[PDB]
Amino acid sequence: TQQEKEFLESYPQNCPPDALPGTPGNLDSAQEKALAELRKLLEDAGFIERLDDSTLLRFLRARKFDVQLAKEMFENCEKWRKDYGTDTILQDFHYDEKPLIAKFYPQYYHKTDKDGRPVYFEELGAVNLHEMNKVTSEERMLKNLVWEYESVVQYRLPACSRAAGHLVETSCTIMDLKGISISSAYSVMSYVREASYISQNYYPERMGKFYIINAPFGFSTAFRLFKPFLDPVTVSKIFILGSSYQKELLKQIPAENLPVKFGGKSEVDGLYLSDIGPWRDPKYIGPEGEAPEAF
Ligand SMILES: C[C@@H]1OC(=O)[C@H]2C[C@H]3CCCC[C@H]3[C@H](/C=C/[C@H]3CCC[C@H](C)N3C)[C@@H]12
Repeated sequence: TQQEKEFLESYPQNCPPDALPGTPGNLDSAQEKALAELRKLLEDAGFIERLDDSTLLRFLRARKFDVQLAKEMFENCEKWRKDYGTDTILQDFHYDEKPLIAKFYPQYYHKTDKDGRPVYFEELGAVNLHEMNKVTSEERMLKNLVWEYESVVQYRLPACSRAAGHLVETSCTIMDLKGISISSAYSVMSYVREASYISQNYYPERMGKFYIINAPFGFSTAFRLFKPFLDPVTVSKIFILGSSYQKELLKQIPAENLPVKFGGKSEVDGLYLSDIGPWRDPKYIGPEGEAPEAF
């Protein structure tokens, strides 16, 4: 508890006043009641860690401030952390195949958006699950997903909060669909389903913006039709862009931070194996120390 309090005291803990309702620093009276109620229930259930305001408010927002439902969601997450070995994944799991997977499925963080969010990139055009599964498995790619989430939560986001001057809880996602077929997209359905189960249930409220660029015609048409089924708050985070996406990305990410290939000015001597951002700058690294490197 003491080292956790020392960790949280070392970076800004209030969201900007523009932020969504139910976020740290932006609670109304019923939300502040539910937060104290959830904390009391989880302390009685024997939990010690991850009972800070920002964590509990993420589970609350994910369950619309239904305290019993947020309590169940938190407990399921803690049970999964125990069963999956999440608390030691950065020490146990070694993604030695990363340079090989990068040839088929680049996944990488690079710098920050104008709101201070770390920017996560994925490129889908070269995906070949059968070829990838000669050097990895779906189980190991999901292990890498959790490895990256733990690096995000424990190292990237605190440093990003220091660089921004306010709490940063979320990432800006850019997914490049250039070159993918509907058949290849179908082949990664299992991975998308399993990874999204982990995101939703164990990392709630960690997605800040979600850009899909180079969207094919059928895909963007389907999304625009299906959109009413989404939460309007969720809809406001998602941007489905075609071939001309550079001006829209540059509204959200400083040109200095956006990679050249996507319309920006940022260069890397390469990019697919890099992890460049404020969490690599000693000015913004706190008592947690520097993020580990997958490579
Ligand atoms: C949706 C998530 O919300 C965010 O803001 C990103 C956080 C980041 C944390 C580190 C692990 C991956 C990656 C996440 C997931 C990206 C998904 C999108 C669907 C295709 C594939 C499953 N990738 C991993 C997205």
